[PDB]
Amino acid sequence: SPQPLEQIKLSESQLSGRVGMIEMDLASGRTLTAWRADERFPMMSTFKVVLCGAVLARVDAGDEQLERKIHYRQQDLVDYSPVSEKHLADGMTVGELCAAAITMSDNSAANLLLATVGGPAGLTAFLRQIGDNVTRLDRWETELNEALPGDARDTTTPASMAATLRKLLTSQRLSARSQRQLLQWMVDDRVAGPLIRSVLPAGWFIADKTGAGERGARGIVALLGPNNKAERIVVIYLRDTPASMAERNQQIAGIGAALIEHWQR
Ligand SMILES: OC[C@H]1O[C@H](O[C@H]2[C@H](O)[C@@H](O)[C@H](OCCCCCCC3CCCCC3)O[C@@H]2CO)[C@H](O)[C@@H](O)[C@@H]1O
Ligand SMILES: *C(=O)C1=CNC(C(=O)O)=CS[C@H]1c1cc2n(n1)CSC2
Repeated sequence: SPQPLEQIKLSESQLSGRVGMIEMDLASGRTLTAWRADERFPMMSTFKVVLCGAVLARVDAGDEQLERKIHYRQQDLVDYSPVSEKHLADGMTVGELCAAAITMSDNSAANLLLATVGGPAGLTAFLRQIGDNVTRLDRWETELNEALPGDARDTTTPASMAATLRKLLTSQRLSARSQRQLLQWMVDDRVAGPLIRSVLPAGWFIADKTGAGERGARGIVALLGPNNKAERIVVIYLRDTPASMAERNQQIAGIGAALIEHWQR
């Protein structure tokens, strides 16, 4: 397998699209590998981790409770939304909504949560407050996935997303319990978690949130490490590629393989 940077370059050339990547030490924040780390990519569903960071902050401040039941209507369902659709009659707790948003990529759940944090503008304000002056959410579901070429709306950079995730998980911005909850939601991802585990060698920790969008947009924000420990934050985004979903997944996996085989740094 090529060196990580060489594999990232190869992936970009094969996808005929832009790849953005950062590998960051979780404990120290040190950048280990970076490719287009300051370039903008659509967040897609990956924004939902930051969203639930804002939710947990409100819980910590006493302005929210994970137990609080939110009741909604059929008109609030924006697409598929399998969990939200199932609990239409009885509602869902704020905690449940975050679980659905993060572990099952439920889009209606994300909108309901956005309505508790002051919408996209409220979430962007939260980001500015924690020192992220780059990441921005502008739209609700489902429009935030549009991924128009050169459109800055609903984008982050690999560097900013990695830094923000580290802040939310480790910095004491959130309480101990809230930090633990956000991590557990990522550990519990049902969309990609199990699949990734099925192809990871024994001993490799994974927690993640993935995203998909228009024009080949694809993304993953993850914690990864040997000896069953979350050693590193890895963020990979793809954009403006005509490639199949299958190849896009294969290329991201290929970058992961390169990281595993060249782990010591
Ligand atoms: O010497 C290291 C390892 O080399 C191989 O492991 C392979 C594995 O068989 C393959 O399935 C995977 O594909 C990579 C799949 C990664 C899954 C996605 C990872 C995500 C996580 C972080 C964000 C982006 C990538 O590569 C590794 C390394 O070559 C051997 O199979 C294994 O016995 C050995 O311990
Ligand atoms: C997040 O990246 C996404 C959320 N979930 C789903 C789904 O529940 O069907 C599919 S992948 C992706 C996404 C892309 C688009 N939407 N959701 C709604 S419109 C385009």
